[PDB]
Amino acid sequence: GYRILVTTSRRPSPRIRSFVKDLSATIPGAFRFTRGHYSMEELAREAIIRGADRIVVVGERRGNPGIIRVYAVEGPERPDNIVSFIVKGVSLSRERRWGLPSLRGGEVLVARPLDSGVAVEFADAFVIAFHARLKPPEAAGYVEAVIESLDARTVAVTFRYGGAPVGPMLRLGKPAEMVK
Repeated sequence: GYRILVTTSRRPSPRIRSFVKDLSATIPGAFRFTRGHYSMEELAREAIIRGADRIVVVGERRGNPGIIRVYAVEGPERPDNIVSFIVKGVSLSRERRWGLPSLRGGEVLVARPLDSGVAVEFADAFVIAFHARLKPPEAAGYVEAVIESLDARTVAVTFRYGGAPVGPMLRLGKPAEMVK
């Protein structure tokens, strides 16, 4: 499977849950999952059962989403952290006054860097983390993750679908080692 299980750190604050719902409704193949008391090893099992080979865990920073750690699911064992993003800030679709993509299943995510700066590295990270493609499909539908460099270690990410912005807008930063 190639779906993406999106969850939170344990006992998430309200905004973390809201963000996960917004993000999961925007990225093709992603779905929100309640963390409960599951260990990372247990999340791997729940991912397999649901045909997902990626686990995304949104951590907090004083009540706000503060980090996104992505894990690859290869077996029932504890999953490896393959990519991580620092969440500097986020605005939910509800706050940006726009909607969510009307998906039907089968759509793909395309990562598009707007400049040759650090946005290129983040685009590569999206390919690894969310199975995004750098090259758009010729006919199939797709959600576009537009990535712009704000500084040497930070980017702004805006998702687009059907010629319009959708989902949460993110400001992401590189951790010590984004792709390990």
